[PDB]
Amino acid sequence: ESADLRALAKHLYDSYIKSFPLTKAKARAILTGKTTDKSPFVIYDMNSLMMGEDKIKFKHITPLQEQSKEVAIRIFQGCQFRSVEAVQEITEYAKSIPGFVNLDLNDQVTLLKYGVHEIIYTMLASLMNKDGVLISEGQGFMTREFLKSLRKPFGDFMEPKFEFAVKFNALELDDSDLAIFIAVIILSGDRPGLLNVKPIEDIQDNLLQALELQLKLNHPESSQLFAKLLQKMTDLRQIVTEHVQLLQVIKKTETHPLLQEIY
Amino acid sequence: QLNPESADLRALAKHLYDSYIKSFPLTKAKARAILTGKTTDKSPFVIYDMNSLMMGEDKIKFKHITPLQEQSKEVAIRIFQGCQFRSVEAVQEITEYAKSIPGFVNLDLNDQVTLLKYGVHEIIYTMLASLMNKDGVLISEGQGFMTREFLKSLRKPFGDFMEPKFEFAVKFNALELDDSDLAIFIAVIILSGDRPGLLNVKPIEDIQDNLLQALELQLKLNHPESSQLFAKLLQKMTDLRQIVTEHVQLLQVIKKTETDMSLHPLLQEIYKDL
Ligand SMILES: *C(/C=C\C/C=C\C/C=C\CCCC(=O)O)=C\C(=O)CCCCC
Ligand SMILES: *C(/C=C\C/C=C\C/C=C\CCCC(=O)O)=C\C(=O)CCCCC
Repeated sequence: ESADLRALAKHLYDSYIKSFPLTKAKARAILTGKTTDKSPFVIYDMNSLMMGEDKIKFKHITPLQEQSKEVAIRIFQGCQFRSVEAVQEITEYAKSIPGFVNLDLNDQVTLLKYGVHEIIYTMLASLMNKDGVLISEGQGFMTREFLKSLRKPFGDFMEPKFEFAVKFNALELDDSDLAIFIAVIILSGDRPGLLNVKPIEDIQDNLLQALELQLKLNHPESSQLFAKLLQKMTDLRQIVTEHVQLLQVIKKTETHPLLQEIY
Repeated sequence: QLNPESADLRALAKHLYDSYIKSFPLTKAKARAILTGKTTDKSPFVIYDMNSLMMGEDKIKFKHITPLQEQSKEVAIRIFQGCQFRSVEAVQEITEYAKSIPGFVNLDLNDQVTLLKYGVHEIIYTMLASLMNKDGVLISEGQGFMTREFLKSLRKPFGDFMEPKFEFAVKFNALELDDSDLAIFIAVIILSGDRPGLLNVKPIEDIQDNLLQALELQLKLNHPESSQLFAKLLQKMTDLRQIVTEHVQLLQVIKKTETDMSLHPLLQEIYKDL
């Protein structure tokens, strides 16, 4: 079956690329410099952001003129809108995972409900380095020091991620690897309220086998990578529950009803 | 078949399984024999209520596991006090165990302490699974058995300390692990590398890297028909962190509701900044 574990890896990879525009391969090229030629607009401070508004014109999120006056908030609000796009990108990838659409409908919903955050932060790592994060289709780059530079909880929000991203990218995984890995996270059998755990585990098991092989063939060198990677799943839960803490803590900062409802 | 390389990992597994038995009086194998009734001499006194509770000291010898205290208006607290001191003991044991882990004492003195600082709880709840079943847990070295229900009816705060534990025991006990698997597993947990403060990480990782190898071989060798038990086992680590944290949160409250309740210094030197 070690040609069945290599077919499923490929399919996932091929789907991973068909559902996600900005890839680890890409994002990584940008960040550094390596043959690209069109540098990103660096948001490093106030005039940077405001100029970034009509440059990368990330006025997809920025509009809804009932803001503009509250930097820290228009930024976090930005992540909101962005994360929502990702979620649709994730759902689509989900349906690519063999067996996923065959499960009970409620379970797919539940699996996705409890997995997006973990999947968002994992990929968010591909788009950041020790000094900053890539924004809007990788057009820009929002420095890291500028994010702490935000007042209330708005400067503790991203910093945790940075610490995670650092440990995560240290694994030096690529898109081939992350595709399968993302699949594993989704097929989590301990999501509360599931209905039929057996099918899901059977799938995650097939995924775990595929992910192990992927790691061996792709990183003969790196020992027990498989293990080190599964362990990071712990860091995601924490990063997440924690992130979801501020979401509450930060309900004390005056912040259309349609839009709220869209989130 | 068996090769040079793999042979090194077998000696390692056997070395640790051997240190583990020598550091823990109540192995899982014994706990199970006690629990699954395969005995007429290993039967524990069951506690599911105050009367049973009262009878308890009147059977399951209690040299005051809940030291210095003829009593205390609350059983819930008297229990808590026992539970506390017991943990104090498990730390001591886990500690004797650690020292025997190849390379562990050869590390920076401070790191050794940070590994233990965080490793203790995670390890304590793993071992605590061994003493449980959906219905309760063993106490006093297997001599007694306190039901899940009793514990769950204790009182406002305290009636919330064990549930999360039973929660994990049921799922974890499902992997069907035995003492020899747990010894290597308990060893991996200690040799993390991402513990808050670890001055020198790398060396800690070369050790773990190896323990994982032992665990991987051990598991396959001991569960041939158990698909990805290795990975399924590693994921359970994420379950442990939550238990731990859920616990700390828990203590904190107690520290205000009951200003008369004391905590072991050692136990506090763990929690302080967790
Ligand atoms: C946003 C905060 C958390 C993560 C939310 C969304 C990230 C979404 C997708 C990751 C990339 C997936 C891919 O490459 O396809 C942090 C920010 O990025 C800052 C938002 C700034 C917007 C103005
Ligand atoms: C402690 C959980 C239960 C303790 C129950 C009753 C305590 C009363 C007497 C104990 C007798 C001594 C003995 O049990 O040997 C849960 C924890 O917080 C972690 C403890 C882990 C135990 C290994």
